[PDB]
Amino acid sequence: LSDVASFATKLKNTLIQYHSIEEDKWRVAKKTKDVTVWRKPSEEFNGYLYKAQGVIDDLVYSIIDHIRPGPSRLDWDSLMTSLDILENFEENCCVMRYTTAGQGGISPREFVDFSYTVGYKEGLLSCGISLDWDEKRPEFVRGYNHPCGWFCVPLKDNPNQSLLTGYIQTDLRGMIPQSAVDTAMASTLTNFYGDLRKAL
Repeated sequence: LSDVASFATKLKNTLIQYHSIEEDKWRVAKKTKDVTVWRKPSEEFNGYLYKAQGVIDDLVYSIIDHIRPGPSRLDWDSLMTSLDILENFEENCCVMRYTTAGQGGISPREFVDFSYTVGYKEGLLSCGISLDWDEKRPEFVRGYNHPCGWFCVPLKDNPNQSLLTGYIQTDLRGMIPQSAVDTAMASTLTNFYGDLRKAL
């Protein structure tokens, strides 16, 4: 990165734009009794942007501390098998690398992502996007995260709880039926909420 501030500002604004997309652009992909996942075509690659929403029985600052790159995230997130900080820019901005266990016959991926955590209304946004990175490790497929992130705000009807909204936009690469991508993305999102709720 040549200009970290400009990059972070563009990423944050992209996520705020996603959070403004109207409901007729979304199609339901998976619905459980306390998480919903929607999908729409991505403007960033040949695949899809996913949105997840669900309530968390905690307040915003501790939730985002659990989600942002750090030891807590690696501990409770069952799909994540490693987490490294590659470069720090500020207290709230870094480049990190994380790896995922395989699922649905898709082999382990690694992602090298810019990460940025910032205030948003009465809550917080933790957003990310993949970056170019030289360390090529044959043990992992380098997947690519297009703009993604987590909004966490007080639940409008009960602010002792929080509303957690996620956007994920991952290119897993390789030959994978979109059905298996769909299942992986929706299962990853619902297990994310499940694991986070149990961590708190």
